[PDB]
Amino acid sequence: SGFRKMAFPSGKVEGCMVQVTCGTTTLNGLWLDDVVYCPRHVICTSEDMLNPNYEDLLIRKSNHNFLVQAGNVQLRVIGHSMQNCVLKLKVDTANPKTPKYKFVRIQPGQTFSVLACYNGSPSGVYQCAMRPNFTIKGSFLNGSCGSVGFNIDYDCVSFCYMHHMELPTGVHAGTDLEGNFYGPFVDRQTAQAAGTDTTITVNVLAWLYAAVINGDRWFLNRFTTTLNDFNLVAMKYNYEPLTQDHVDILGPLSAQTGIAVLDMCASLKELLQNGMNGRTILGSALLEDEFTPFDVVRQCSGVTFQ
Amino acid sequence: SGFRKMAFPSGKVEGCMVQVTCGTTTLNGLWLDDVVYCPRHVICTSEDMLNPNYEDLLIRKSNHNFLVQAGNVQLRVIGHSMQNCVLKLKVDTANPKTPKYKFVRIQPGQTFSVLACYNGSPSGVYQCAMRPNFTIKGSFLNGSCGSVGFNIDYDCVSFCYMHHMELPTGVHAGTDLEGNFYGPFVDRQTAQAAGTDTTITVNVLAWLYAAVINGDRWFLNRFTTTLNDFNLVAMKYNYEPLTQDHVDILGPLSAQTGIAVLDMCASLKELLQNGMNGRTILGSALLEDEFTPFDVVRQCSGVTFQ
Repeated sequence: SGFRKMAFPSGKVEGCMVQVTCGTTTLNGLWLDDVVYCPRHVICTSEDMLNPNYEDLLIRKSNHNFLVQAGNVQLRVIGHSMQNCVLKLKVDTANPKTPKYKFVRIQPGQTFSVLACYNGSPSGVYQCAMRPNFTIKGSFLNGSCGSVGFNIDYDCVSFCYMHHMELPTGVHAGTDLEGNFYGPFVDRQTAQAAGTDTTITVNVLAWLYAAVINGDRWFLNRFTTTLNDFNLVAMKYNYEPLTQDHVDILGPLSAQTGIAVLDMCASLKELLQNGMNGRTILGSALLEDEFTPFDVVRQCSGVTFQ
Repeated sequence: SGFRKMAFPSGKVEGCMVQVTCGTTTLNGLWLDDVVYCPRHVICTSEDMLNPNYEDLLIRKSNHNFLVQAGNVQLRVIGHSMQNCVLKLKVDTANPKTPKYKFVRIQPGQTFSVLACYNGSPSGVYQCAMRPNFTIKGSFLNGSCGSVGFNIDYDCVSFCYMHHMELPTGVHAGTDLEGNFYGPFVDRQTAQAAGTDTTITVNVLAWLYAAVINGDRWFLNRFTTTLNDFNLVAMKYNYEPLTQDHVDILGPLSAQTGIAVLDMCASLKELLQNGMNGRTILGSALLEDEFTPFDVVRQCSGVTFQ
């Protein structure tokens, strides 16, 4: 019983975090085998960030311009290259703590755990979602750049996010581990801003199923809806359209609870039109959209990771 | 920027989790040096739990009745003893991954991270508080018993909770790592239930300071209050009394924001009397009480742990 925002255990990632310094900038890097991955903006001065040419800036660097520190041990940089917006520093030592891992580019609406780090040292772990507008609502202070997001599948760490910057509204932008930004953002000082966001409908529905599993049904009703009629309401409330693929994904939760997907859609429609009337669901007075269907099944069924 | 429920990095604890089996019961244990700690109810059958005499049950056990598995490796039990409600199994191997650690009994209102585990394998990490009624609102399924709660201070893991059971309302009860229950609970099947709970006032105030730090002031007002007058309202809303020691603890957040503690109390009083009027604070439509003053300072200032 119970339902909490739950992160993956972070130990496999903690053993990969290092500090990278270039000039006056220190940030975090990810050490896997004999390569350290970090944001390429580590090579920039503040003046560079107005309109940097990274190819031109990087060709001017030498290996000894990069200081990599793993705990109390300096790693010697022996090569470097740039892949999109990620810098890859080849070091003379393979990380003995490298876990099984893969790099994965996620879709909006997916969740992941973040290990927030400063000066190469982990500070905390929390759970996030990739918003529809390709930002994350993280918790990051100065020096957090290079911190990573991940999921774990059995024993395999799937890295999906590296933190690059904070946008004017206080939300965060970053890349996959191959250096491609999520969203339209660039690693340059411009007027770029988060676009209008929407609520992740399939996730709200998953969380309503979690609430039923945990023994609360107050928000259910006797109605159903068509997919098309539900999406008319969703659009009105700035919710993402619900697709047939989303309905299919919710199949297992529907089967476990005995509540047809479109019947749960009718309950969400009534919640959107009438509000929660001072009631709560799973300890929240608003509709929560940062649990995926997979997250609900994992927490309500008890999957582990060795 | 940002503010999330943030757990401590769990790697130091992951390396301590093992599986303990006695008869038909399997649960989790904590392996530190050459001792495994677990709930003593592992020795009970379901019939035993109605009215167990643990001294009488344990004297009948042999070392070979306890199966301890660390990953794929069996640890041989070479002795056992009971301390309050915790069983201590001496094993023939010291855990090479034992971190620096201490055992600490916490006060109600304090927070800690939980590493939820099943069959000795970590599943997830989340942040909890010890409620005033000495329960926790965890997320635990069958097999989670023996999972632990902890805080980290520099490099030292302070263990403060071991999970023992779920109460009828779905909340959770357990012990310190020396086997003493929090609250009046016992490791026997009885009619025991959670008492009435209250809201942790000093934590709500800390979270309002976090909101101001992150740039939101909508709920502030021009009023102040006396400590005594505030506590009259707190009692009416089922909030814990605010003590002078709590005011002192909030000193640093007050100094950083320029908002006197009793002025923040006047804002909380107005929030209790008028509600939030459809507004949110730090993404919540209710007043959050599971962040301590220390938690706020850590997340808004950026402390790490090596």
